[PDB]
Amino acid sequence: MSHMRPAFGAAWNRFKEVNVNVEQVGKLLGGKVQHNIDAGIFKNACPIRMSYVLNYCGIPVPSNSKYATVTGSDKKRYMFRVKDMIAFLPTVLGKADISVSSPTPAQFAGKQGIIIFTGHGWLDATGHVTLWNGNICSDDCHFLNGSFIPTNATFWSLK
Repeated sequence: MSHMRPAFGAAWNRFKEVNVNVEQVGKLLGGKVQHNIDAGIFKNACPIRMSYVLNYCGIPVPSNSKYATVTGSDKKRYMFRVKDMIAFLPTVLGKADISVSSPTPAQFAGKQGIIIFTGHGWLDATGHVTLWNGNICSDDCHFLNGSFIPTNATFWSLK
């Protein structure tokens, strides 16, 4: 069985709607998301953005012990840890079309879809989830960052 995936256009459009800095993202999504953003408890906009994209493209973020979630003023669930979004994606999209070490844009030429860049900073492993249109990311790509060294890119095509 194949898994349904969001249309690339719709995903790109919702993402555009939330492509601002974290505090502006809270100031937009309202509710407990905004509260935790203003408190300094949520500092990463990335999983919240991606939660908004998935929620409004018809993949509702679940109520599950595997994923840390709060609610926005829309009563929909939002993840706020990037590792959780990263784990969540294959469970709904199926296995990635591409996963490569030492990621460069050449490996994704002529492709469009959801892309996860993982790697490490000076102290911890981390990641970034975004959209890729064949030339740019919807916010920032992390190909071979501040001081973030990318070691993998994992990617699903969207139509």
